[PDB]
Amino acid sequence: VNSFSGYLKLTDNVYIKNADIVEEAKKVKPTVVVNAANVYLKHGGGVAGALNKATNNAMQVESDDYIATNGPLKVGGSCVLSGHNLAKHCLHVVGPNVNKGEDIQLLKSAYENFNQHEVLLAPLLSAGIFGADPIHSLRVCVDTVRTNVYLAVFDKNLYDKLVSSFL
Ligand SMILES: O=C(O)C[C@H](NC(=O)c1ncnc2[nH]ccc12)c1ccc(Cl)cc1
Repeated sequence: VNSFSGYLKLTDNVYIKNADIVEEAKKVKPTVVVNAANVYLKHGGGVAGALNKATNNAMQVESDDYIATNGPLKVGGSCVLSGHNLAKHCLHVVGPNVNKGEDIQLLKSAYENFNQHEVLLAPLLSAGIFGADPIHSLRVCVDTVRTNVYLAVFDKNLYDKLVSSFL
């Protein structure tokens, strides 16, 4: 039993809800919130910009130190950093950006990072400003993640389409 509330159950292990991931994190304080990161951990916009703003830029400060030490992530890769005021940990996951021409097959590799954590709050990877079809992202999620994932879909219109078309 966990504190996630109001989710629709898509599968044994995948759940979905129309919610702002920022507001959801402040309420649940999950062990792991997933960020829709880029390889540079530059959290300028999208989900990443929203999460970072909610941390008063502390996420960005920590991220800049991480990059200065370790260099950029790989597309499809991830790192665990602090969750600041939003969660215990933030799993920064880099899905491919279609608006950068990156291979959508890398989306499955990106979701595989979720399997290292028993429970996560997460967005649909590669959706939004990353350019991928969110219906495809939800499918890859369900077919790749085996741990318990609570998806927040910010757009109510997108949420209803994801649910109504979910196979
Ligand atoms: O679920 C959605 O609609 C799409 C989602 N976007 C957000 O979560 C979002 N975007 C902008 N401002 C925001 N403020 C609070 C949340 C939020 C998204 C998913 C993957 C990527 Cl790669 C990029 C964006």
